[PDB]
Amino acid sequence: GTILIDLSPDDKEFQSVEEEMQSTVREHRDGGHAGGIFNRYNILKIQKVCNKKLWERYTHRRKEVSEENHNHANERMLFHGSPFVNAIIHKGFDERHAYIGGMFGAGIYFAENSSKSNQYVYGIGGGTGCPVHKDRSCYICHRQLLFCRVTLGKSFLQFAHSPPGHHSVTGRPSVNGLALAEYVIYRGEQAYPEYLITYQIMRPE
Ligand SMILES: Cc1cccc2c(=O)[nH]c(CCC(=O)Nc3ccc(C(=O)Nc4cccc5cccnc45)cc3)nc12
Ligand SMILES: [Zn+2]
Repeated sequence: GTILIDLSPDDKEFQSVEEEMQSTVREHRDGGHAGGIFNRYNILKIQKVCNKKLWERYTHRRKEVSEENHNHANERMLFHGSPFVNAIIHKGFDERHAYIGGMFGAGIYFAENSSKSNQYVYGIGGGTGCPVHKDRSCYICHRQLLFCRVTLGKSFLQFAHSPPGHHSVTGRPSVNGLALAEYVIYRGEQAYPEYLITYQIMRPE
């Protein structure tokens, strides 16, 4: 029951998402083995997701978390990359498909940095890469990330479910020497995929 709203490149909504996409790119210390080598993206499409039923599922849970956290939902816009993006925009987020082998338990992981979620679009650690060329650093095939609303509530700083009294877990693991933040929820209701971003990484040369 979802419909997608095509945003024009000359739109403030489009540009803020585009900006947050480009500005949050980091220089991963794994030589781009996971997500590929790039500085910026070639942003092809940014579609806003509309689903009243899933939005009501979210705002309902958001209110519940606010009450449990001194009326502070701790709402944040975060990126999510996975091969199941197109399933999520219709069925919503679902903890029953959570990353079981995750560092912070079976949950739904997000990131501050767009480039960090990019490492998970084709699978954990990039998987085998794109379906056609089997290249984790493919500059041809289009990729898709979600730019979601995320109710963190009272987040627990660590280093399955949420620890007691909390609603999410915030980490900052140092992969290959660089520390970047992570965010995990253990209930799909605490996230709404607001924007679907179709893009591709640019060959830096
Ligand atoms: C470890 C880490 C750090 C920072 C960012 C990420 C990230 O963006 N993605 C990932 C991948 C892990 C992850 O969140 N996986 C994942 C979590 C949730 C879902 C999900 O909600 N899937 C689904 C939701 C609804 C229906 C589905 C039907 C079939 C299959 N999946 C469905 C699918 C995949 N990991 C990150
Ligand atoms: Zn490819």
